[PDB]
Amino acid sequence: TELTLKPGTLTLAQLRAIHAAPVRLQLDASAAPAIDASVACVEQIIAEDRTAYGINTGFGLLASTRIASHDLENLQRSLVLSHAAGIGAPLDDDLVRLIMVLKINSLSRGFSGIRRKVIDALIALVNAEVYPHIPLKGSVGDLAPLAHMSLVLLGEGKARYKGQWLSATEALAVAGLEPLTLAAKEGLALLNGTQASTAYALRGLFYAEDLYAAAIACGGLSVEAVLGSRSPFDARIHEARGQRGQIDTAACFRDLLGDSSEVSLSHKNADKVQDPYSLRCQPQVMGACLTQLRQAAEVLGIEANAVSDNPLVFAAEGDVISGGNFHAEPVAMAADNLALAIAEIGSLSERRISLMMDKHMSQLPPFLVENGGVNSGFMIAQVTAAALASENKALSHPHSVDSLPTSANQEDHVSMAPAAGKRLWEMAENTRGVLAIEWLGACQGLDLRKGLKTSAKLEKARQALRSEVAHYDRDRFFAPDIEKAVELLAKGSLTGLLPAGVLPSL
Amino acid sequence: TELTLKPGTLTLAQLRAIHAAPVRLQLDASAAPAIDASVACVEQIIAEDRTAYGINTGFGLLASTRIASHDLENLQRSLVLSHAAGIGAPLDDDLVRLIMVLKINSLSRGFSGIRRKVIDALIALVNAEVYPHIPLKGSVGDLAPLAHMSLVLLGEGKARYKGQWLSATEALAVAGLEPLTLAAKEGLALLNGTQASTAYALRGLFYAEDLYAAAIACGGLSVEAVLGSRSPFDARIHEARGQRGQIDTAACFRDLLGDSSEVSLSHKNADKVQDPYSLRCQPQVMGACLTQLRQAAEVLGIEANAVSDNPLVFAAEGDVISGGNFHAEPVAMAADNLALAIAEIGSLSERRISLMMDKHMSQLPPFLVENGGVNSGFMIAQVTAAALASENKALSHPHSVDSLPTSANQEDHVSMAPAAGKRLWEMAENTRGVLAIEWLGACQGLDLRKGLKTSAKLEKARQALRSEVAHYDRDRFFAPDIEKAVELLAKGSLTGLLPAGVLPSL
Amino acid sequence: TELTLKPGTLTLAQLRAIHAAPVRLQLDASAAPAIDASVACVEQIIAEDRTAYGINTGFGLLASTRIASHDLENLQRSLVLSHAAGIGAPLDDDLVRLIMVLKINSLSRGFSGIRRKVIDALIALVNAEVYPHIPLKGSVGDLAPLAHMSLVLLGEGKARYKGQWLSATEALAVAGLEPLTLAAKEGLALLNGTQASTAYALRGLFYAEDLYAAAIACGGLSVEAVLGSRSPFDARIHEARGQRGQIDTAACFRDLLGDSSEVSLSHKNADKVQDPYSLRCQPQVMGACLTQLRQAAEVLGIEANAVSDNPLVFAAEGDVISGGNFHAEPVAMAADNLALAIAEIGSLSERRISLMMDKHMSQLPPFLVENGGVNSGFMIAQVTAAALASENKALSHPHSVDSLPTSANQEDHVSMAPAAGKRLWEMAENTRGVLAIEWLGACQGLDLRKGLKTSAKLEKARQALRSEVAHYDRDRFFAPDIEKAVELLAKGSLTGLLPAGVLPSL
Amino acid sequence: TELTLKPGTLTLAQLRAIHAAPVRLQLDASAAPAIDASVACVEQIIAEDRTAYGINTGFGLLASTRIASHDLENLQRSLVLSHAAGIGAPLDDDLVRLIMVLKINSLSRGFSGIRRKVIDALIALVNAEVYPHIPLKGSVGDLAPLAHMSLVLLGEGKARYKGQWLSATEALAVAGLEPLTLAAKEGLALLNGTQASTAYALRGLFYAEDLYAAAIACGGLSVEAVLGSRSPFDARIHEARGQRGQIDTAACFRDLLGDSSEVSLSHKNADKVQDPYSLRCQPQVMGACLTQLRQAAEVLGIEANAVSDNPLVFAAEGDVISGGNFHAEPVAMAADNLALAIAEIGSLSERRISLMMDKHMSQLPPFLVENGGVNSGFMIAQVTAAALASENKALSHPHSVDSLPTSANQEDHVSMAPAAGKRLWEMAENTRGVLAIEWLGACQGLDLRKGLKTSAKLEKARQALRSEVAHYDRDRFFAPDIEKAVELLAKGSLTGLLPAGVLPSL
Repeated sequence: TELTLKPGTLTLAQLRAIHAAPVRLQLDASAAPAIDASVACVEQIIAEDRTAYGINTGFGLLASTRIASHDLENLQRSLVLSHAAGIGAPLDDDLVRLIMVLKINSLSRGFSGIRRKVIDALIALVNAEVYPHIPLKGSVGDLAPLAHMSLVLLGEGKARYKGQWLSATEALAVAGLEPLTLAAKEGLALLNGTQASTAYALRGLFYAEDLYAAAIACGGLSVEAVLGSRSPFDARIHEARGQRGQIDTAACFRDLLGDSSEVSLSHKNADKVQDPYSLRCQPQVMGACLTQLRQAAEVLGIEANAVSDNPLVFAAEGDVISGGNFHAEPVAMAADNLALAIAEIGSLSERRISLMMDKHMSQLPPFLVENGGVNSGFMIAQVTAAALASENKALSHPHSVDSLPTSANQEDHVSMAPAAGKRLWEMAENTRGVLAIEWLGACQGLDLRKGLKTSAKLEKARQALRSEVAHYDRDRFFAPDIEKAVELLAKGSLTGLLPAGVLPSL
Repeated sequence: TELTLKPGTLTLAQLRAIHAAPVRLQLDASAAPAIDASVACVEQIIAEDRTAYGINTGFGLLASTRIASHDLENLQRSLVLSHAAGIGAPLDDDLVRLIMVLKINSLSRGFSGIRRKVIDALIALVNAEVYPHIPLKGSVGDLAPLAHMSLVLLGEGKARYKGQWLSATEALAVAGLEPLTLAAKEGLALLNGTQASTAYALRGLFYAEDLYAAAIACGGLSVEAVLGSRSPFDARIHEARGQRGQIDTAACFRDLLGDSSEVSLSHKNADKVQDPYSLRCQPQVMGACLTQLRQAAEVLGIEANAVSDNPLVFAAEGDVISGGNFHAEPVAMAADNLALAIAEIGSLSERRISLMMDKHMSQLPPFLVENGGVNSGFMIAQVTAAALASENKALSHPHSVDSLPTSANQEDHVSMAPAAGKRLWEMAENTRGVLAIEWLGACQGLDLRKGLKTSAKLEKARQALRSEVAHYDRDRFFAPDIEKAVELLAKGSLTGLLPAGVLPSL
Repeated sequence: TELTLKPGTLTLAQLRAIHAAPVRLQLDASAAPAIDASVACVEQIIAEDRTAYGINTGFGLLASTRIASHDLENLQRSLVLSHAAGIGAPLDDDLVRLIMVLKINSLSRGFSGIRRKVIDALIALVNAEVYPHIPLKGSVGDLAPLAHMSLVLLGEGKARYKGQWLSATEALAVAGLEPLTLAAKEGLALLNGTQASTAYALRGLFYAEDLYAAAIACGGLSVEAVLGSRSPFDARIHEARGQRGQIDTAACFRDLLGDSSEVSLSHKNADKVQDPYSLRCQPQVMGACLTQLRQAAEVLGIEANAVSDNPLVFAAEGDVISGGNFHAEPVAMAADNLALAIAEIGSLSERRISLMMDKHMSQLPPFLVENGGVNSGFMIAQVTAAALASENKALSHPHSVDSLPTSANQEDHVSMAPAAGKRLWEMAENTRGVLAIEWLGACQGLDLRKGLKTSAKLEKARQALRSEVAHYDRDRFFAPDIEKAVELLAKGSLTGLLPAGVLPSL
Repeated sequence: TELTLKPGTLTLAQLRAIHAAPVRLQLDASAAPAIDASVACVEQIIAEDRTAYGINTGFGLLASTRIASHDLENLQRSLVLSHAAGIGAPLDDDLVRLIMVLKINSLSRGFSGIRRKVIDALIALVNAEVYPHIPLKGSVGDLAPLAHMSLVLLGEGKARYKGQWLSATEALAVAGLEPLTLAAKEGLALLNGTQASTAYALRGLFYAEDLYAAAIACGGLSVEAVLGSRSPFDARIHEARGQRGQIDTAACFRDLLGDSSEVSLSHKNADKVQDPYSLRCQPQVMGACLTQLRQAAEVLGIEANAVSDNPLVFAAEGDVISGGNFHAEPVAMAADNLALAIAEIGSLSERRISLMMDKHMSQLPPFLVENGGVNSGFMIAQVTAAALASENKALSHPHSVDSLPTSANQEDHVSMAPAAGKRLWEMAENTRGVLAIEWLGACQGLDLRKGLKTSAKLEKARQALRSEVAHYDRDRFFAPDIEKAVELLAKGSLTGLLPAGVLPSL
């Protein structure tokens, strides 16, 4: 890995890679002109004794007053310290890296007036695997989170290295840096932004994609377990509807299931009964989810590359303009859009689990266990799946419709983006456990169809679980199988089965 | 108006026209081949004594049993009668027409196996302005609504004509029809569909567009009232973010405000203070809303043209396949997506109203009235605006995450689309009243800037309200001005000001 | 009816009577002392040239300035006119009466400083059946609603009489009144209050009680239809839990079902299978609902008698104190508490309906119809019941957790009580339709148990529906039976069956 | 501590003690009769070869079949193992103890048929401070949680001791136990119950009480900081309303503030301006919260002592009856009721924080810092408070209105109680941080009133924070003060100030 960054061109695949593992990045040569021209425009401003809100002024009373250079540098440090008023648990290192890399990418577009050196410090922190402490709560949509992150560049706050908390000065030394002093506009350029919000929603995107991919394999498996039909996936149906999310989704089911399989060939007349909607309506429901997560990816993919601070410096014209790109509204809706998709992927999955337990519909023993008079089988695991799916209805309440006036009514409408994306992580754990249980149930039920095989990709799916979780013979401690199946899903065991070019970042 | 329908090609503008006023439609010649081939494929099935679920069978126990022709026609009538189990208030005629026209358009794509004659009956009901009674509630996403609608073709139920309820037989006679008898597959082809759901969400789309257009004019007016800046609308800002909803939105503000105006020219140094986010962040917030309503339009625009019944007939291959296009999931999410946009358009608008009341920020007398020691001015109208905006937070809870298993667990996952789109109408009345109050306040405040004028399009906006509502001199009954401003907005007084090609159906 | 009001002593039964039908009221003799002493304390204040916020001052700038008497009367009229800035549909006359009677009751406690004459005008409007126009929306918790109501006392606004809108002057003449002029403190005493909020929540209470009573009869009927057990209602179970709502609820089931019935006696060994939770858990679920509606009644019963305006006059000490009894917080929570109860009464009822449709559990034909291969029976009516129950989940989102700062941040936290209670009316229509459908289904299913009878009170329940809705023989238009059953429930057909002293206002 | 338990008599104070710290308990002598009579009734059943669902039968097919004794013991073990299908993070030891003690208390009422020995094993696990591993998720309202807990009695699963995970056999050895074998009915008696649900809601109760008590001190402090009035707390106001929550609340403010203080005495004419509702309406809002948490305590206080398993054994009559006390509905509503109270305590607190930042209302420097042109003071800490308060609106969506049919539709309506109470913990952290920030702000602002003191109890409140957090002189890292104030609140620093007999468990 050696990313050579052309600022404002990060793709969603690049973003998923960054979220997933360490990165080694360097600024492309072409980003230097604009970055340094932005600094020179700020320096010409101060050189000429001109005033510019957000560049060489103070705030509140002194908003149009040209604070002396002598203490315009101490203002930079006061902003960072006073703004780091975040609260709650620390962000994990992967999320701290994604935020750092997004701040670098926005600042490197050269519209923010910050020295190249300061951007290089964030890059060296990234390259050394030195991750500032960022608390989870605080932003209303990302001063607090970005200030905490910036504290390390001043030699304050603290940082994580090889899983341990180092002092900012040792942490900086790990990266081969020494405490920095900030210049005019650099405080606002590091503190104003939508990176924390975007990173949180991007994590939500990534999980929703992982869960989509897993649902198509789990769903394909359950279709087979209960001797369901392939007819509902026919392209002609989906083409007649015209929904693109749905067309692609059915195409995924077809790829994974194939025209037929040993199991399916074994049901002479498959047509005899209609499949219930948890199976038959998979392309329509999972299709709606696909569209939702695609609509959200497009907004989040652009946000990742956005110049989100304020005021902005347009050095080509000499203008410094105060706007509002820090308002993370589109990110908050993108996140509330993903909540719907994660919740519904989970709901459809719980209903497939419930059908598999029902002997009037499954064509399988009650609760998937032989000798059900004395064993309970999957009975309580289904209960667990219902618990998790239900939690997601309340969790899907939108955060994007709430706002409270802050900063004495000057900040009178805010996004609440951060709370929007963070709640997706928990929604994704909820749907992750539902899918885990479905995976186990479909595998158990196919197993009961003694000796028969499903398609080539679904068999790989059965084999990945069977490598860790044995067929359920008689009652035993059930927890540990669920745990093991959840962990497998979280590692991307089923992601690879989905065909290419379907999900935004894959 | 004489729409010559090429089935499956209705544009969103065509849909808005249909929702808005009466229509005169006829099938284009090119739609006859497929429509009649679909019937002939059904007739060949019955001719050859072959069985086909949903064509010549019964249900439940007889699902694979070839019910005798002799009573396969009485099954059509039993479906319609037993399925019309809707409840609540009657749909207004505009919505009944939109549903009728969508059913015609889907059936006319020729994949549903229904006689051309039956489609022509719906067209003659449309052309005569004869609107079946459809109750509001019942569908979980649209058997009930579509059955009630179809009752009139059998000479049952009732219909509205020139605002009066006529019996189905007189109503049919108004259209020059006589009670019809339905053939194999026609019951399911009229009853299975997503038209009620799509029509409800389309009404929601249309209102959200009307409110977007009104917010840009109201917002432009409030910017002027409080001597706000034009700087936040600069294209360079919005281009640096890259959000398309936001770019277009700022472009709309620029078009309406212009480079400057008499009022704005009168504030020598405008820059002195920063504008609060309710004004300055308008492109970012209203931009996020624009994207949301665009994402929703794309799904709803395709749904309008979708073949949504079941089973589907593919006469080119001779196949009749059972799928699930009746599952209105994508429509339910599209509607929950619009709820966010309507709510946030209202929230941003209430905050602009609150700023206008605040003498520390407005640069206008307290509560916009001269001699505020004895008059209360707009003080309680703001209260009313807060009431309405707040109602929208709860109203935006998603319906798309809920489902209940129906029909003995065969219909084990449903959309809840109908409840999703219907709640948007009330959300839109809530935001409509907020905007009305803002419009009044911005006009009142500009009025207090004695003799000065805003831009050419905003002045047209002031003049439309001033044609109905006088400047507020001293306290008087406040209700009636709000009423009059709401009605003006509902008639599209401000829609025309927005530039071309911005909103999906405009 | 001739209520002789002892102010602040209205019982919940008295409140239900007032909501239900016209009233003829008069002030008891004992309420004159305090009412007139309150006026005399205000008059002594003005007599002595003393200042008192809310009595003889102005507002805003003049808050501590003793506005001249000469125009302290014109201030009363300006408050009413400017405060009537309500919006939306008119309240129906029953709700207008409940509000009027609550305003009378609070003012008549003699702490508000308003003339006896003015209170008598509201009483004469009540006695003549002259109901001011009050718009639905506006209050954030009740200036707008109470101002609109008070407009008629000044000879402004409009009023309903014998179902027609009369001008305020004719309306006043119907009551034998002539336009009034208001004195110091009377504007605030009529406009400040929590009556609109309390009346709306009280309507919600009353409906939730009506639905509770109907659910116990419907539930008893469904127990019988599917040959369920009486064992779950045993007192010993409920006593061992200790929940009072649950004890009383089971006691209601026992009263209605009896020890046994002909139907139940016909199942030799009833014990063979366990009853599903929709039946067996009725005392626990309906019990939780009973407690919720009891907790809410206690807060609302006290609110009805509360002195809710501001400032308050304590004539015994000579003090006039500014407080905040107008904040309707407890009413907003009481209403969000009732939402839970109405929603869950509906949910449990939809699940009983779903069991009755399921031939594996009902011990009744599929979808309750004989010859189900060609008839659909209750299949779509269940669908309708699911629609309505689902709408209630979103509807139960609390309004009491939202607030927006109004009146330039002086009114910085409000209740949102009005939106809280109003949404209960729609929730109650939703659960009312669910119960209607259950009632029909239980009756249809018992009917299929040829010749057998249920207990004496449940048979009365079957007979009330059978007086309007015939047994379902073969498919027919289903709508009209639902309509007829809903109307019967709304008229209190089943209320009388419940035993005495169970529900708060009954 | 040596609790001598009289089963079914635990008070809410006793419950708070148990949640807070280790316990040493023993069964009172009087609980032996009923506990052993319950066992003897089960033993007589089996002795006589009689059948009894839930005592000596199997399930599913064998529900009325008298499974042989020889393997009716292996059925006990299969239930525990197969039922422990919980997921997510481990409960902390305090919550594991509260659940264990509630299971002991319900079983010890002697209606569940379980041997005394088995109850004594749970007591010895409690006395040794040996806490079974219980996963957080799984129950829909508490098989999973209670099974995981019971695994340790069989020598399976795992347990925590002195903060370390021990194997069940070592853990049992720590308590002086050896793996147990379960008898007829003991599996259901340990697994069926509402203890997990009740314990989770009780934790929520306890936190809401702690936050109530802290809000009254924080609120009293903020009243003083901004030179607010004591008039709104006058008893006469609250008595005239009649709301008990509100009366008690105002009585708490009076106790803490006193008739006056040095600070308050320093504002000659206090009356000059009205206090905003965040202060003046404290008794009405905090009063509504008090009532809510009292309504919830009463249901939860009874649930703690409830016999919640199934079937129940009534040895006095010889009857074993199947009911539904395991349905945790009342607990789910009690928890959704507490969500409203925690959210609104937070909202009112954020609005007091916002007033303190506003120089037009505070009578304190902008953002509570001297020399605000170059320092930001509390500006971003307020932002953090808004973030947390907003998160609570969505979090307050009710879980009690959701349900999904489990166990093949026999468990067709469930509570969702567990998700209801668990979300309160996070709501409480949100409001805990809001209050922390208010505490800091009120203290900072009082500090700016150079040399002056507030009342005797509020000064203790200032002194507890000042022992850990210094006055804010100039900008510095803000995070750490918030952290330190939150921790102080969580330790009950302010709880002791509230007067006696106000909150249910205090």
